[PDB]
Amino acid sequence: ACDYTCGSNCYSSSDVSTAQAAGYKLHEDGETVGSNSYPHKYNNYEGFDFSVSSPYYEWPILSSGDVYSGGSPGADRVVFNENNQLAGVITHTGASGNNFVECT
Ligand SMILES: Nc1nc2c(ncn2[C@@H]2O[C@H](CO)[C@@H](OP(=O)(O)O)[C@H]2O)c(=O)[nH]1
Ligand SMILES: [Ca+2]
Repeated sequence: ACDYTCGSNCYSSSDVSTAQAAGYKLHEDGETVGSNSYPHKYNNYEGFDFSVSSPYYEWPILSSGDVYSGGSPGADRVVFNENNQLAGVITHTGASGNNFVECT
């Protein structure tokens, strides 16, 4: 069973922890990767009711299982905060335009 399901993409808790660790490391070092500069601030315009405090940062999680290093980030993202706490897993899949919906 999937711990998080983003459209057709299936992720386990370890998939998320691994992606999150990479994104947080970059955040701590003040570095970014890719043309859209990840990780970067996630404003939560969608208004998700996250259990942890802001600020939030978004970082791509790939269905291939690899850690994001550049190029297309796909539709999925892990959202973490300043204390490296997982806020949630979100996706562009099933959402209009560049909006997000939560992975179930
Ligand atoms: N939909 C949405 N986009 C956000 C939010 N906060 C920041 N963004 C940025 O606006 C764009 C929406 O897809 C993305 O930038 P990026 O394309 O540079 O990665 C995304 O990172 C938010 O809360 N909602
Ligand atoms: Ca996996």
